Amino acid sequence: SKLPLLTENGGRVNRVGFTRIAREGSIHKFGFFYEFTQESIDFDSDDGLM
Amino acid sequence: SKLPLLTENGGRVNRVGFTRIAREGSIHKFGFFYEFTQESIDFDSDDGLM
Repeated sequence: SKLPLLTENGGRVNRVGFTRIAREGSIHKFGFFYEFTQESIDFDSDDGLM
Repeated sequence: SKLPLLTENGGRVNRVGFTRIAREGSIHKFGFFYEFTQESIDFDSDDGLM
C-alpha cells in the first residue's frame, strides 16, 4: 500500500524525508594519595618500603 | 483401454493432436523524490549533508 508507484503523468508524488541522531559522552576526574614521615622511612626495617 | 493398438489393415486409427500455451508479463513504473532549500545547506552545521 506504500509502494512509490508512478504514472505516465508524473507529478508531485512520493516525497520522503530524512533524520539524524546525536551521541555524546564526557570525561571525569580521579585520584588518591598517601602520606608518610621521615622516621617511617629511615628507622623502618625494610629499606625498600617506598 | 486407451493404448494405440494397430492391426494389419492400418487405416485411419489413433489420431492425436497437440496444444500450446501463452505466458505473459509486464513492467511497471516507480519513483520518488525529496526537496530542500538553500538555507538547509548553507546554515546547516554539517557541510556534508547532501
